[PDB]
Amino acid sequence: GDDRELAILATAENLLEDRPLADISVDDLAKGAGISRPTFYFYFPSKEAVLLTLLDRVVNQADMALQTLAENPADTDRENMWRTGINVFFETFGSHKAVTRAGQAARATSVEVAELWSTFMQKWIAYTAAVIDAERDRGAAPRTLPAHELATALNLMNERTLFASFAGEQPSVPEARVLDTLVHIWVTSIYGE
Amino acid sequence: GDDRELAILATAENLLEDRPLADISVDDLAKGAGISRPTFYFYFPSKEAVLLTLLDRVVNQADMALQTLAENPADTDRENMWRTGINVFFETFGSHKAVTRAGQAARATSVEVAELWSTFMQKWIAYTAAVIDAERDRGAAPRTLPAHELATALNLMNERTLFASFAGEQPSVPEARVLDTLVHIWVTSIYGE
Ligand SMILES: Nc1ccccc1Nc1ccc2c(c1)OCO2
Ligand SMILES: Nc1ccccc1Nc1ccc2c(c1)OCO2
Repeated sequence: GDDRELAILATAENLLEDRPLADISVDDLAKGAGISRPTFYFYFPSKEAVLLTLLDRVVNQADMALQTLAENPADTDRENMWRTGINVFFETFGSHKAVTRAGQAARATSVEVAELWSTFMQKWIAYTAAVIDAERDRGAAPRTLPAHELATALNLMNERTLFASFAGEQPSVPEARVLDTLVHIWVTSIYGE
Repeated sequence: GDDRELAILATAENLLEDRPLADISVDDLAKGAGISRPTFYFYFPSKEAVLLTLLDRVVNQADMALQTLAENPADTDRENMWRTGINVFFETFGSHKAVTRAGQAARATSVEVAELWSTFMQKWIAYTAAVIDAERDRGAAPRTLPAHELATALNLMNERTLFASFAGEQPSVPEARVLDTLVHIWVTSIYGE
């Protein structure tokens, strides 16, 4: 049943908080989920497919929250609008730091994980660019850089900066400061002449 | 002699243009350098030490060029000053795309490579922050974000964006557009109120 599959995923996420995926065996996942190794292979072909599934759930959680925001504009200024949107990624991925860090490392080694991340980044960049274009059309932002190129760089900044903060990398922006830092750069670069 | 060592490094850089380091054997490096496998081990303990040495030369090339710029201000406006500096990284790493891509992937697997990159990033962020602080002290830039946090995010943006462009990743900014894109974001976020 789905319960055994969910047990595997819950075990994987918890074990990923203490060691990398290269330090997790299929027997570890089976044992923590209360199943045998052959039973595990009925639900997943590999431990990498387990991570892929975990990462897919996290990215779709962030995507669905962003869609929710897009359909219900909040009644605030332009700065808070961008902050509320960037915060979706801050909170969703910040609530799944182990899966986030694991998925970032797997991008090099897994074509499926690299394609998953690329597909969602393309979608989020396209939406960012559409909002910038709307702001220009209504006269609220100046026509400076091509909107899509600007949106690409800003989203890549968020990816790199958020993930450095969550991993505690050196250098990084402190996690308590990263939202204000990113919002400042987005707002000045989108609305500055 | 150094000639054999330089032959190994030249062979490694050329072979890294067609396949990753995990597809390069020590016998490949020895053969292309005109030496035997035991002779190779006299100069390097592993193929990863060869990449580490290649990456060290590239990062020191960029660092030394930036130092040169810092000691000889160019007589231009503020925008061109930032552009000339960002261009150091664009041109140095863009001239060594295979070593750059290899070194980025090795950051996950090599503590020495991760420490090398972290040390130089900290240095470049500190210098960026010092320039921002000077611009504020002279009244040319507003006192908005903490200069060091702003400098951290902007340098992480450049790292991620430049390397996506050089690797041809999807999404990325076209290489012919990435300098203008980065300069716009730096200048608006440093001087915008
Ligand atoms: N302005 C706005 C309007 C409606 C929904 C979200 C936003 N902000 C937003 C959007 C997409 C984003 C992002 C922020 O950061 C990454 O992608
Ligand atoms: N304004 C300025 C003055 C003197 C030298 C360089 C710059 N620009 C600069 C500096 C450091 C950088 C950078 C640009 O990008 C990465 O690190």
